[PDB]
Amino acid sequence: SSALLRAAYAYDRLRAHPPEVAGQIATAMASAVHPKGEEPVFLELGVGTGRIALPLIARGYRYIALDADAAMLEVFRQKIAGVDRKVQVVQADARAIPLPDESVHGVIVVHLWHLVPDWPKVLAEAIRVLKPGGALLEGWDQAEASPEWTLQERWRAFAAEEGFPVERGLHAKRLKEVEEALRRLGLKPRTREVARWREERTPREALEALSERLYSFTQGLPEPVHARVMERLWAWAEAELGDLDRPFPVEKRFLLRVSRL
Ligand SMILES: C[S@@+](CC[C@H](N)C(=O)[O-])C[C@H]1O[C@@H](n2cnc3c(N)ncnc32)[C@H](O)[C@@H]1O
Repeated sequence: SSALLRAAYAYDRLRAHPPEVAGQIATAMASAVHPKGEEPVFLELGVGTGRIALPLIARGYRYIALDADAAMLEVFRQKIAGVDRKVQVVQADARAIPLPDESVHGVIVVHLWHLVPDWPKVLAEAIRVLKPGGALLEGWDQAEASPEWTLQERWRAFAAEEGFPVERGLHAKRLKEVEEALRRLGLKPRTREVARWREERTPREALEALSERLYSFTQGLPEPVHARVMERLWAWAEAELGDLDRPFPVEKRFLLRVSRL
């Protein structure tokens, strides 16, 4: 409970985008919405803590924030305190959006497909609620190789050594499957890199992100197995990664794929 809420805030701090980057992304998303004269309303499926939503909410756009997770929405509610007059919070499943047909102008989806086996049901709901001329706005972060990549690969290796090998490349495969559906559905997906930057991260911060299972790929392992892997990984890092508090750069990019009805 308090534990679930802390994990939610932890997720928010780990995935936060630098202010300039948040701004670049929000501008690209707002530019893609074409409301013929109406006040544009955005719907985000899997809004989480509101990492993607706040930048837009802050600029005054009507926003419907949908998520199945109560703890994530509790953080979202606190994050938008004082700037929530045009926000509607919704606790529901993206496979059954409680909104009318043709009721929104843009539907935002960032880091959700890989968590939904029957994602085509979500895509169909997004299309159902989008108004003619509406846009599906998919976004995702990408990272280049760094010591964080080395740590994550070491985690994967240790997991396999414990007898629990983990799946690789689900987000990317899922993303391709969705593009296949978007083409087929006549939504003409257009992808563009909307932000590229380098941020600092220390070996210790990367280890803590793994410890707290803040990455979906670390969530499959039984918790005690992850606990054993983390003890191994902290010791390995202390022996092989030098000053655990020395920052290293991590180059990232954010891609936006816009499809239109
Ligand atoms: C990986 S997070 C990303 C949140 C936010 N979009 C961001 O980019 O920071 C995934 C979110 O989707 C939610 N979620 C997963 N499956 C869902 C579903 N079926 N319906 C609604 N929300 C779902 C999770 O609870 C979580 O908040």
